[PDB]
Amino acid sequence: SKVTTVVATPGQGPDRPQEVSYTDTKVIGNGSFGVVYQAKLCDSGELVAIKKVLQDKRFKNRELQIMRKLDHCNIVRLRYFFYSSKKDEVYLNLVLDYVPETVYRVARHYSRAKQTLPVIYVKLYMYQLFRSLAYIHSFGICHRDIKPQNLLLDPDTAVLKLCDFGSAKQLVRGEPNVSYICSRYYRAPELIFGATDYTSSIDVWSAGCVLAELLLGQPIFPGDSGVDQLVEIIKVLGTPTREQIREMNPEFKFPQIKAHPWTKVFRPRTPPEAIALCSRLLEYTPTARLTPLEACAHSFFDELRDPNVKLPNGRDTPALFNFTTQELSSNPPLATILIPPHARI
Amino acid sequence: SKVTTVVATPGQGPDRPQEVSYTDTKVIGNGSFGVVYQAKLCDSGELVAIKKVLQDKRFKNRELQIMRKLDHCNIVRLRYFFYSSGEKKDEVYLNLVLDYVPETVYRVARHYSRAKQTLPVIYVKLYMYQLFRSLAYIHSFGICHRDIKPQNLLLDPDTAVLKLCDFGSAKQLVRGEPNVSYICSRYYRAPELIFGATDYTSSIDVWSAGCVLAELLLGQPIFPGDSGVDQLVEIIKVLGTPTREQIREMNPEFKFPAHPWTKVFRPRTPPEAIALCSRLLEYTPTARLTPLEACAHSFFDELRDPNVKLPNGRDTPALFNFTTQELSSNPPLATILIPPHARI
Ligand SMILES: COc1ccc(CNC(=O)Nc2ncc([N+](=O)[O-])s2)cc1
Ligand SMILES: COc1ccc(CNC(=O)Nc2ncc([N+](=O)[O-])s2)cc1
Repeated sequence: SKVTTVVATPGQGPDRPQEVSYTDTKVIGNGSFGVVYQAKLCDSGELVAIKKVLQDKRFKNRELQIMRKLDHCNIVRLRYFFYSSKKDEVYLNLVLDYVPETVYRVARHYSRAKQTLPVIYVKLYMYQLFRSLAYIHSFGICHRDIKPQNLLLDPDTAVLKLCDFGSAKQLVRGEPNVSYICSRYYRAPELIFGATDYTSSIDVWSAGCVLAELLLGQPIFPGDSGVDQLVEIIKVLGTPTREQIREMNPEFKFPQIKAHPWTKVFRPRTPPEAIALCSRLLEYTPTARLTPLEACAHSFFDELRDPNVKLPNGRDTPALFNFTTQELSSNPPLATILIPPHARI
Repeated sequence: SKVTTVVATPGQGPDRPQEVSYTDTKVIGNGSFGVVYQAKLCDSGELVAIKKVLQDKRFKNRELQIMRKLDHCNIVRLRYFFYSSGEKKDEVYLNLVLDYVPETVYRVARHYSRAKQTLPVIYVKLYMYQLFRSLAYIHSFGICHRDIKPQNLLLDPDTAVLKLCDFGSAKQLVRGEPNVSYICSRYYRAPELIFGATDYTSSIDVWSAGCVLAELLLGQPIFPGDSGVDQLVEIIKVLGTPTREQIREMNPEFKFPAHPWTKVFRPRTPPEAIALCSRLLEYTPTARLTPLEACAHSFFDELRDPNVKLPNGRDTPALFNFTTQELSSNPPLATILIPPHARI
């Protein structure tokens, strides 16, 4: 069909634009900040995603600037970017790697089939999500919108890639940040309470909500309003001590409810390690939550470090131990756990 | 079948306990706060709703205290209230016996939406008008509902009567006193709440009502979004970017990267309906119409017509028996609100 040719700038390396042609354009999803398309590169035949957002000439696009700096196996790669044109309006086009599925779509499949995602996949997906967070957090960048829809999945290789950096921002201690980011169901308590001094740990809470959801087969803290969502949290974590509330946001009345034993939250067959990890991610006190790197090192992921592990389709697991110094910067000693004896010999 | 008899306190008037018996109990809908049941009064066979919530031993229920003060045709009435148990040896439960209403705007609107149809404008007028009366009334006492949404608007299919319910988030707003900004359900939250304001006023209810009006006219929520950011984008598309001063009026803070109003609704949408929406959904809280002013809007002129009738041929509900209390915010408006024929 129609062949579109543009002069695009490579995502990484020096700003040296090159002519790029693509075709077979289709809509993948319509988001508030723009539309995402699927296209095929005439050159290689590779499929790519093109995120198109309205861009005003007076100020640089933050998502673009953040993506040009990222380079990690568990984060969607920015291949190129370019501008296009009703008319007086200019659009920034982000050419990203295209990934077939999302955790949202896959989980929905199981949910509908009255089944739950096999735990091996929960381990694979969550471990990789934590690696992506360890990486961006090492640069002080907080995603701020971790949710199933932003977790891309390749069904064949079991590779997970974090996407949509439209809400991402470098968090600088002392500088206020809007509390209205992050999607409902996945918002950390401090955000619901209106904190503007939150840290990257809000990504860890969101991650914990995703893990819980994959184990449960449905969101763990649903609610149409903040109040409702907080009630669901309280029912599991128990009523927050005024100390913990202080930890979240430096004035409401909540029902005094005693913590619900995490073991009774999930079905009987739920692995003990999964429940334990959840409880260490979903904590009221932000600073008490595990860091992404610490989560990766958790016992729940031990099976991934077993030399004989294989994917259900018979293929070998994706790369899981190619850690860089940057990625391990928050706690280098964890390398002795994260990189097993058999890895990268 | 099973008959339950309890001794309850009247919702209003002297505290003369009354023996109440009901049967055929069934869940109407659960909810973070408390479960709501449907039950039938033994003698009269009349149906009622029973809202059961855990009784907090330290303080008295705020919903109860507020409900005991209300008496209005467009607000569900608290007939009685009593205590008991229901789940586990200790915890006490507060039971609010309320008037039962057949439908909700949520349920009715969904039926039309599924059939790709929209509620006839005459009903939109009647429902929204009664909603605004209920707000004028509670606001006259300084009480803000804080959770106006289709699910909390009860409807009687036959009489076209609308009643506001669920005062679980309602609160007396006092100038100078902070209030949590995490109340109100997604889609219906005023911009100032999204921005985290804690000094908001009863006008957040007007914004929510505006969202319901727009939704009934459109066939779907007007400002959808899974995050506050997304919601703000939808709002910006319609209202345009907020001036830095408008931002100041909303929340005494970052950035944002095109639908007028006459391009939002279907072709034959009444002009007055669009005008009303634009005056309810304003960034500057103080710029929004008050509930009483909304009732007086031209969109509701047809309701003041002497010959107006419901589609089923019945007369409309009583729409002009305003009390001094209801008009207190602006007595002079009664010259518009009360039609000539109503003064005969
Ligand atoms: C039928 O259209 C589709 C096709 C694929 C999907 C799920 N697959 C995807 O969303 N893949 C994506 N890759 C990269 C993205 N990005 O924005 O950076 S989105 C959903 C709908
Ligand atoms: C099938 O059970 C039902 C029956 C009716 C409905 C809709 N009708 C209602 O909810 N009516 C209500 N009346 C009073 C209420 N209150 O809380 O004060 S809720 C929903 C479910």
